[PDB]
Amino acid sequence: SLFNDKVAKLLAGHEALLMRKNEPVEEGNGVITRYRYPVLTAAHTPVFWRYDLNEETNPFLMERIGMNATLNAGAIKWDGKYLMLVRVEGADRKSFFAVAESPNGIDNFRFWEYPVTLPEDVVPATNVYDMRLTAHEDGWIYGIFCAERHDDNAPIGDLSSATATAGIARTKDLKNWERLPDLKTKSQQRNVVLHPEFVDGKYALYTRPQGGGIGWALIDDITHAEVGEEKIIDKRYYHTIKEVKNGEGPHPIKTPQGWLHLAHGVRNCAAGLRYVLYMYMTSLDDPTRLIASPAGYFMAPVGEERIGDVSNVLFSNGWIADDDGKVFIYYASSDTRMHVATSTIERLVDYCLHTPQDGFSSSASVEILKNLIERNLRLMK
Amino acid sequence: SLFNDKVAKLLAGHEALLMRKNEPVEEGNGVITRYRYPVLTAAHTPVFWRYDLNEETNPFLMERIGMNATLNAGAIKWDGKYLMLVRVEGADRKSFFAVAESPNGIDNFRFWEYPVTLPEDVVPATNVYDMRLTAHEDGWIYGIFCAERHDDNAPIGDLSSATATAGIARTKDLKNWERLPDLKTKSQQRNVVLHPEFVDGKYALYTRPQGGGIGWALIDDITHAEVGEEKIIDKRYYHTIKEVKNGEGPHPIKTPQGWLHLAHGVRNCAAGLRYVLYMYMTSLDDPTRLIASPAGYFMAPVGEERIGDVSNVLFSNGWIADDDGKVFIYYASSDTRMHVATSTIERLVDYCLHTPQDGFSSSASVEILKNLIERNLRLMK
Amino acid sequence: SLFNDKVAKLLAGHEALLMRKNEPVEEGNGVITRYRYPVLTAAHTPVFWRYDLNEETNPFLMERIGMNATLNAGAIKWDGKYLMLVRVEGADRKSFFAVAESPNGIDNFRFWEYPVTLPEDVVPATNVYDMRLTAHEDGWIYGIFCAERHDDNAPIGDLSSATATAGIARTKDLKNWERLPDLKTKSQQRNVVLHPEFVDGKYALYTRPQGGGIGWALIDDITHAEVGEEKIIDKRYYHTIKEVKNGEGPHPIKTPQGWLHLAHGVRNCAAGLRYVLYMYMTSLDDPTRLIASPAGYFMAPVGEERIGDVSNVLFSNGWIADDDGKVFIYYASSDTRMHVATSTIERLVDYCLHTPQDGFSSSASVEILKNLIERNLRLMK
Amino acid sequence: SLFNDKVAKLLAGHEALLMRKNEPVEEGNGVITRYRYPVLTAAHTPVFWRYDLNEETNPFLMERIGMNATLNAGAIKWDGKYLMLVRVEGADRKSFFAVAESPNGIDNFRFWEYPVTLPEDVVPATNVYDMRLTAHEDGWIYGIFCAERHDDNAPIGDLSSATATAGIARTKDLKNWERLPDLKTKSQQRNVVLHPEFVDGKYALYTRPQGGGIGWALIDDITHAEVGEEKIIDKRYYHTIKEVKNGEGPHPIKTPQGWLHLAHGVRNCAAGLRYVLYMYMTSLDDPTRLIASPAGYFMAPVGEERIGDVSNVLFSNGWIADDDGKVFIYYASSDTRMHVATSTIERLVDYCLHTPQDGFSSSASVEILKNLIERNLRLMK
Amino acid sequence: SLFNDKVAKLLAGHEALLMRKNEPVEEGNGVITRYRYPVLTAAHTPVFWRYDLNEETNPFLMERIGMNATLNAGAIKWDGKYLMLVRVEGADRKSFFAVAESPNGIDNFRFWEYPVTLPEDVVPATNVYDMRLTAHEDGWIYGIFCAERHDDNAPIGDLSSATATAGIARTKDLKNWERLPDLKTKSQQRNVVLHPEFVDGKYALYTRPQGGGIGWALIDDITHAEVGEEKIIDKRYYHTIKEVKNGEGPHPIKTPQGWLHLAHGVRNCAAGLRYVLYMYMTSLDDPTRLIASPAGYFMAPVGEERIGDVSNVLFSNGWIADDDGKVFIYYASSDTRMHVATSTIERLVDYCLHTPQDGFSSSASVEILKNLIERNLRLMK
Repeated sequence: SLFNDKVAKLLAGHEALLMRKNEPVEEGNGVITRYRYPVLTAAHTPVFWRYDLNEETNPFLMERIGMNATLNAGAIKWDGKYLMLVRVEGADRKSFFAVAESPNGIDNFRFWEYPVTLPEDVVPATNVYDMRLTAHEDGWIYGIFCAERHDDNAPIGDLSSATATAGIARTKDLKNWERLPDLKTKSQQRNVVLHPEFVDGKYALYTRPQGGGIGWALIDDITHAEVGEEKIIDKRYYHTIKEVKNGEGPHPIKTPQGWLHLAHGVRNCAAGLRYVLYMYMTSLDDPTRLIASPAGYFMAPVGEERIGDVSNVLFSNGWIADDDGKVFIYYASSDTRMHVATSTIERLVDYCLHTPQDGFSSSASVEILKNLIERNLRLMK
Repeated sequence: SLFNDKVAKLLAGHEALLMRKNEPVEEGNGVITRYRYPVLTAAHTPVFWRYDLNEETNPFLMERIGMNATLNAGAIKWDGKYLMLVRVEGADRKSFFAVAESPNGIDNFRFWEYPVTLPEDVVPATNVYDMRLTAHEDGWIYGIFCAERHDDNAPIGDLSSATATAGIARTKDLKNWERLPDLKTKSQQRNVVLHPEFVDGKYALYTRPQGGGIGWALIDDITHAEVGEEKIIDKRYYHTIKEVKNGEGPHPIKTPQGWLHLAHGVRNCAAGLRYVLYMYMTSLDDPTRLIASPAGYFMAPVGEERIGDVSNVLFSNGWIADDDGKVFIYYASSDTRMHVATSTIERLVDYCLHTPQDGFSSSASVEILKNLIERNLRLMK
Repeated sequence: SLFNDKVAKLLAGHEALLMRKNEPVEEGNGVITRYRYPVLTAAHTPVFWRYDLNEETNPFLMERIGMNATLNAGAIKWDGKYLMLVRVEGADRKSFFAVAESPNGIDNFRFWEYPVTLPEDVVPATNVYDMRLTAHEDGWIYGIFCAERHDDNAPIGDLSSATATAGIARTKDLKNWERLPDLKTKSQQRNVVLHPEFVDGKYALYTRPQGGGIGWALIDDITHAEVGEEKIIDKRYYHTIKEVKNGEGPHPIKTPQGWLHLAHGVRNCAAGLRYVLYMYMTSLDDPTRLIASPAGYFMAPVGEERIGDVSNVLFSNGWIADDDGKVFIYYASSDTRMHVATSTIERLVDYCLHTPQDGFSSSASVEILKNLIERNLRLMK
Repeated sequence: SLFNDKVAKLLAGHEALLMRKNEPVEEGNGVITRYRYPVLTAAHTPVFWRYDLNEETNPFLMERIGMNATLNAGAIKWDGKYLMLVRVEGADRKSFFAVAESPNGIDNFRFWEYPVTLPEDVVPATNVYDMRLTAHEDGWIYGIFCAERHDDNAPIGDLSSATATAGIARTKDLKNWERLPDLKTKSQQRNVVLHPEFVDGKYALYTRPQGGGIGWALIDDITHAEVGEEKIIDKRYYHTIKEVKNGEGPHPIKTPQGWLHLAHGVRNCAAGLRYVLYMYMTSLDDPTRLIASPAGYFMAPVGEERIGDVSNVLFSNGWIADDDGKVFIYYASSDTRMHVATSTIERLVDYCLHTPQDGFSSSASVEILKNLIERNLRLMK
Repeated sequence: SLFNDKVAKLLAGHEALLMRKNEPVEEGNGVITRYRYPVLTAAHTPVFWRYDLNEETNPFLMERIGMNATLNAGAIKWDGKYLMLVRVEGADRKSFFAVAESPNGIDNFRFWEYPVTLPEDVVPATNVYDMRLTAHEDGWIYGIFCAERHDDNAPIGDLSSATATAGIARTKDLKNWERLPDLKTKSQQRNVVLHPEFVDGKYALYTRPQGGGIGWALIDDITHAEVGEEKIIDKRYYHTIKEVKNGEGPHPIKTPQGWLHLAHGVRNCAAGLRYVLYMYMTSLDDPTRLIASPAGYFMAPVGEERIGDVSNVLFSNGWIADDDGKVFIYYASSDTRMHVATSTIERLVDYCLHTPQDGFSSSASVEILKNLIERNLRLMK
């Protein structure tokens, strides 16, 4: 029948998209390798999420639930597979979480048939987004996320003012989730991330109070989490890529040289807010102590990445490092699609350690550059 | 001569562009079909609008009047032809109206040789734009549009503050237009649209006071139009595609199931304001009563649509429904170019009736999705 | 070795990019001709600016200093060569100046091996940008630029508020620069440009106080420059391409018909600020007196130009006119890359003189258009 | 499992290829419409024809039986479907027959899971090819094909000299085939085709003895087929597209205006033999009598059709005419792949009836052309 | 200097071409992997082979010696590099030999600055071509090639009749070559190839007398080479890919399973002669005894390979097998350009051993196919 042929074609076209082999982009900077195709787009959501496949109830075979974007995803290496904890935004402008898994980490990501069911905390949330997964040494996988609500105290007709808390859930299977109480805090918090080890026998959170920058907060009890003392670890600075805002991405990776961090930085321009990624390192002995601050951005929007629902944005709240040192960086572009970039622990550490630090002025930048040119011209002689 | 050959080539290249056959995009959602090419761009304006073709007065053969964009167009089925009432914006940043006609509704749109001459109302307007055409049962074609003026009461050096009224003109031929008095109103009005039938023996306007949403106002005399009582029909809602603003597009289409509406909704993001299209239905018995509110957006910017003078925008103030049920939706992208999308009355009604309503939260969205997945997995067994 | 082969390939790929022949875009308006490729991108900076080429110190061969953009460039015809004074922005978000030279003016631009070393004035600057070069009749080449500093008087956590002065440097070789004192002024100044001739035996600056528009200021002593009397030459106007801001681009070109100017104009839209280029002419007898104001924009973003770090922007602070009348216009798109467009003095003068002036309303625009259509239809008879 | 993922990708890529929607080629001559994609290629053969899918016996997952080409196909409308009787050539250079079916006639052709099993005649054949299907009024489907054997008369070392008979098989289901005795004949026969009606109560064959052209032979008993008298119906002519050889393609279509034929014509050139398609018509009253001989070729190799294993060839032995007059022409290009072209009975009859006949010389061709030009120029005034 | 810039651009474009990274073709049959780009083309010859770079003697900078094709190349692993012994054909239609080397075997092949100087034998040759290199156990590298001369027996006016001998040269450095006497033989020989081991204490040649197929001849003294007894190892067969001619390609690779051979097979068609590659294996114990004859062709012209000076041809006289079993197959397409395809010894042996043998008829091919289908469908259940 015409209907059944149409359903067959949707399924076949979908499988072809899902199985497409990704290819590295040859042109790169030696630090990261980009890939030709996104790892996930709205079109990667299953056909049976969007269409009602029953001819009786959907004779025109049209989509009943539109999917708009797949973005800002957490990530975890899980039972030999590479998993994203995807933020999926529907046509209805709400986001929900959904696991997608790949055997190799650069392609063939497929969504689990059901997305994530996340119980509400005592106060219901309107939107939830941007989950960072942490396999904590206490044996749980934590998901720390943003739970946003309308600010019910706003001028009449203001339907845009919102508040947001750090949501905390934990799971041992990524299917059955327990919702712990939202983080208690004096300042608004976003980009809250769980450090994977106890510090002074306490849970440690990366925070972003709103604000000096990315903060560090020790938490006695994750099941009754409340920020007391808060210490800024990485600061915003005038005329850097992290002038207006910054925030931790995924939880850092432990290396013999220190904690390796991936964050985002914001500045304002004539087109709005511009988001790029940057890296920094902190000490193993004292994770609150910066030991590497390479200048500038680590990644910024290139090509297709520049354009989407919220253009001029790269964002990451997920990456995976394999035992062999290979690193898979999962980053959204323009709040619309997910990409992968690959590097190694050794390369990322070298990049952090030997990219000159920002001296904070045109003159300082020129002098660092002139020094490198001078060394190179001597060599090329 | 070299000059005459150059003129010949401009004309021939122009005819080739105008006559290009459009092709549907195969990949779609079953609700609407997009097309490969815009129906109108600035390059579609006639050569004799832009160049002085006289070698005596333009020996270099350069354009004397630049055309920048063709956008937010009204539409009407007219004497067997498919017509857009185009908003054409010159290089000078002023807009004017111009009729363009096509024999088939998806391509070969050509501008009438002269654009629209629209008399001023008592108070002259600086810019006029976004006309909605209504073949009213009183036998006139009305054009309701935005007439914008500088707010002559602004801080010194403020050359941006403006006010805008609903302009009302009517015609029986689309060439000779009578300008009626601007709509009198307490609130600023934009996106004002004439309903094509008398209601309680009065003219009925869709309004957008600035604001709760899209309003309904009965008008005793269209030749002395003044808003008295105003009733909101479709509301803005927090964390939907219509959070910050919304507005009626073209006048709705009457179906046996009710009035079928096309509107735009706005939200703010890091890149500015984001405009998408959405649909809703109201009752035949009481056009002020909503009977269908499918969740989310109906159309959002895809691909080339995402980019233009005002990126991240879809807008529509025109569509045509033929007697056979075929619907032609004329929509601008990014304030730069006009596109067509096609559907049918039956499909648009089904989309409005069976796309689940927005339950207004991530949890609600997940539950609707999980229900559809469950039905589908059972079927696919 | 693998390393040496990798270095060889970087160098060879770089030379191939640098030597690529540009091609004109056939489709144009008869005023300017665009070209297929940018004249400069971040990828045009030398390999030895970005990589440490020593295997001992960079065994992974990764970039040590990222280059982000090449934009808003000055320009000068210099010893038979076509030179841009490029604003180069590093990954660190600081800009510095660098000379790039081409034998033909449309391609094969190559950076001088070292960028520009510019001494600080008494008060150090954080960022310097957008230099306009003027070969003044006093025998110096002046560079007038923007020197930006953080406004150290801002609310706590405000790391974005800044001030900016007009920096003044001069040189006779473009390598050794003398820094004169920053321009003293009551209003903030940007887009300050040196007129190439003494006027009433004084230095003359184009200014942009922040503001009525582009101003004119006579300066007794360029080595102790201070604005006293200031006169607006070209005004901002409501609902034009220069509504919110405007500013002089490069210094004007002298023609027998008057001074030929290139400027930028800004308006606000839903996507942010939109920058286009426009032209005007002033009198030889009195350079403060406008004699030509063609309506609208001269150039606006087309295609690839629309997208970049700061989208929806064209900017120019440099052009070259050869003795034969050929004009090379160097313009940035989207704060990301440099382009060239070509015309002639005769064509640019004709464009300024015979593009109708803006009558400032939709009605006025329609009437000018209807007049041209009428002339053309008569001719085409 | 890497292997299982690999098999899954093979099947998925194959289904995507099979299901691809064909699209009409816009540019045409008003007689036939070509399509963007072939209807069949070697890649269309089932994955399970080529690969051993068992990891135990094929751990490297390589092809065990290469498929080289899908060409010269018969065709039949069968149980509401559009069927090709494909000549499939393996890498081993032998051809075999296989049914492929499509729901619509222009795409989604899929091979039946098993190819055709054809019993040998008394003398076994080395290669069998080019089957023409005829649903005869006697209630059988006949396939008349070429059965080729090495020539025993050949000298030692001559492994190329071959002979061919017309094979005759019949079936009621296209799965179980009865092989009747090879056509007995004094001359070598190829391109033998069964007319679908008895004529004078006898079976009628189109023949091609080798040679005046396409012949007509009445046969008393198809189960003991032997040509006696043969009449030439369509002749070869010096300096036409059918100079060296010609041959009937599929059996002709009956129209109210006569029998509509499709054939191939051959000429020799510097690159070898060049094959094109041509048409002619014969009388209903006397199918041996020509009633239309449009000049020249009907179709010749265009674009991708020009190249293959045997370049510069179009060949057809299959077409389908639906009740509504729509015609689907299945033609191979360059002995490599199968294409479809569409027309209607009315258009094909008009083409045959009103394309001027070949007057056989440059001067005659010029006179026909000048007469048409004269008519058109008079019209265009 | 315009000239010097032009020379610099020639060298830069050439280095870019030479250094281009090759990429594997994704779609393959599991036996061999093709690559996106040729390894060599006429354009790969050094700029200084073609242009006179002296402005005094070549002021227009045009080519003084055109290069037409790079084809039928021998190959050898040499001092850790991958070398082709290229047949380079000039515009003058003579071929000569030239070494080209690559660090990796799939790209970055570069010609040695001088081509091969090969001393004539007693009777000078007009053209020399198609060299097979054999690193023989006697410690020499032999090149056995074709040496062609005009046939003196030809009639006046016949300038095409030619004769060919097997040329024999040897070297220890691929620069200084010793020419041994041409192979003495009763029949014309071509595709003569030296086996790399003594057999019964004698040199062993693969021969192709003209003709039963590929022959085997033991030679006492390679410095006075004369064929006595010849045994045919691989035969031509009617209606296979090796019907008209066949010939050994490069010398075979020794594997634990036997000698692995690569050869070419020829058949005639309407477009001329069609050349494909095929494989066979012979016994280690007795290299004259066939132990594997996979049916059909191993590789045939695909895509761009189909077209060139002599279309419809693949040809190979060179391949390299590394210690790790990786195999690089160097094959010309259409006598015009050189390609690489990769496999492994294990895969090639499996291909030869488990591709069913040719049963020599359509019915046999069908039976082999139906057996595989049956196995797969049972599996797929």
